[PDB]
Amino acid sequence: STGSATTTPIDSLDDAYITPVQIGTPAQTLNLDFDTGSSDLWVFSSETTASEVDGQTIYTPSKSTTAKLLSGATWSISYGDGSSSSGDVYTDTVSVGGLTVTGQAVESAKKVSSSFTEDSTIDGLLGLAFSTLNTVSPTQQKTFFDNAKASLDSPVFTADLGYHAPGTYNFGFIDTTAYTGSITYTAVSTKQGFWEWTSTGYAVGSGTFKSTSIDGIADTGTTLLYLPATVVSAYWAQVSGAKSSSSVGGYVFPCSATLPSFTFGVGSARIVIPGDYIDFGPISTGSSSCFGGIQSSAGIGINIFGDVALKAAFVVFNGATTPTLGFASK
Repeated sequence: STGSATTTPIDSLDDAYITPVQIGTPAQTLNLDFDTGSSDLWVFSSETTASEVDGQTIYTPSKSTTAKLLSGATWSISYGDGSSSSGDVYTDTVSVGGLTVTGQAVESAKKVSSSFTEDSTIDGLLGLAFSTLNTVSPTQQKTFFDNAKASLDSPVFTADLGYHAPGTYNFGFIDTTAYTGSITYTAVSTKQGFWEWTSTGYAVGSGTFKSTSIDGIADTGTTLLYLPATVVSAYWAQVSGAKSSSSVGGYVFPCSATLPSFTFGVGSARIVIPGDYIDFGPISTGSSSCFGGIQSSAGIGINIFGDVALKAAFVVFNGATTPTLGFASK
């Protein structure tokens, strides 16, 4: 089997992407944030504290003939940006782009933190990291991909995120029309539960390539590209007027600037992030100071190849017995 679903930016800055997901019988369609950096499928629901729901579409298990309470199971998650959610668990039928899993753990939120409430466009998350990170207790649950894997034509999913445009998540096949050239595959460590890999280096604009190992994660659920302070300093040094602002919380630059591209290495291959992908617009409405899309990972504890990087590529998440990651230009 295979699935194919379109993923759509939530706003004009590509702050995140939502993908429609059918849950239950009859189907309840919720727009979820597919997140290769976490492993819980959780939703706004009929159980969510009412004051914490503001425009989201909710899952109502009592209206699904296939929903079953997973007795005694609870979940609680905290993300790298400080947001969080928790609740209880149902199993139900979940379909993505034509691909159906029965008995999927659907984690129903009783509580969500303010940033979730304030984002009316995201109805929940669908985790696509390794199931070892799933927070359900006392019986850890599998991701949608893990549950689907055996039924897939090939044990893979791909992320093809658009720049200021829709893109695609495919399950079980590689669309050879969706990229140019060849796909370069690179080793993955699952030791931290992430799609963790090592980039072979970087270049800034038309500058020379610096060969250097950069360990990081391919994370569709993080907006920006977070890299070591040395790398980030080298990038922003090429933008006149750019500076790190502690009050804003990262590198800002004059909105009048033309940003250089940023290249990252995948083995001997190179993925080029156009300058425009690195512009996240005015820090506040009307400001001429703009927020940068490449930021330091210092104090995160991990480097993150988030959407800024991933949307420049066609990315294969290969869930074979020994997982790997593939990157192609497009």
